[PDB]
Formats: sequence, structure tokens, C-alpha cells
Amino acid sequence: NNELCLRNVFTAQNTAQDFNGNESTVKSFYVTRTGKKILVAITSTKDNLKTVTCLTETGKTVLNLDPPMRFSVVYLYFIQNISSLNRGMVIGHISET
Amino acid sequence: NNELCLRNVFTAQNTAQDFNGNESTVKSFYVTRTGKKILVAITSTKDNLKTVTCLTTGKTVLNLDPPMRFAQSVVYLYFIQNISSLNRGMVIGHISETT
Repeated sequence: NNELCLRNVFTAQNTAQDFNGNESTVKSFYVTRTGKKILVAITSTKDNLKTVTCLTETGKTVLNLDPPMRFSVVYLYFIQNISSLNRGMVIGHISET
Repeated sequence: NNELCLRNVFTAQNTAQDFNGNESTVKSFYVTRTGKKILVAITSTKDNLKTVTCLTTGKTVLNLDPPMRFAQSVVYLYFIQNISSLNRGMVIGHISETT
């Protein structure tokens, strides 16, 4: 017997930084699981983001981004080394909306 | 550069076999991408399913992972053996927004 843990995807916003250190607001995609959240991906019209801010209880954490993927034009970035399961959750969410 | 291929989930029905060899109809979850589909999971009220028959090469029997329980009625979710973690995420997300 093993109970399925249903997870949710929630979008919000965060600050991201490009290679020149300039900040901008991005749409952020979180996977949540009863109390716990993980920042999985962001979207932006900017193709030059390098990092993104995630706010925790500990304070701010700065996360590296994987290269922008294309989908006036909006880019999707996954957070580096995020699990494939969490990636799948977010891809489905973006597609099913 | 790397373009993002959106994936979808759609559901239909398949025939599954339990450890007795007895057959029943189940709800099937497919992930689609680039005009191709892959069977990722099934759900059933039965907790004893062992295999599911898929139509690909032709007719093929696939093994199921052990059931996971979720809720009025109790349902069991079975992933197809060796399906990717990415595809599991797709189906878990879909079932979450259904619930």
C-alpha cells in the first residue's frame, strides 16, 4: 500500500538577473507538495537571464538557469539540475493552459 | 535555440490483466509529443493489475509498477514499467488538476 502524493503547480513572480547584473521581473513556476515549494522554471521576454531569486525562510537563494528555450517572444528557462519529475509537472501545466 | 516541444496528456481505455490472468477495462493515460503518443499510466478500481495490453509494432503486453492509491472512491494508479520520470510528472500533474 502506497499513497499517491498529489502535487500542485503554482505560478507567481520573482526577480531574475542577466549576465550584466540587471534585474527584471519574471513569471515563476513552482511545484508544491504540502508545505514545501520548489522553483522549477521561469518565463520571460528576455533571452539573457542567468540567475533567478527564490525566497525561502532562510532568506534569498540565487539559482542558476539552464539556457532559454523558445515557445513578443517568450523564453522558458528551467532551473539548473531540477528533477525530471518536476520538469514534467511544469511542462504539463504550461501545455494544459 | 532549443525549441520547447509542449507535451499533452489525453486519456482513453485499455485492457489490463491481473495476476489471475483475468481481464478488465482500465482508464489509460498517454503522453503526446511531436505527433507521437506513449502509454504512461493506467487507473483502475482494481488493486491487483499486473500487465496492460497496448497497441503500438502491433499488440504488446506491458508490465505495470505497483499501484498507488488516491481518492468518494478509491482509485489505483499504475505507471507502466520503465516509463521516464518526466512522463510520470506529466501524468501526476494532470491527475492533480483533475482532482
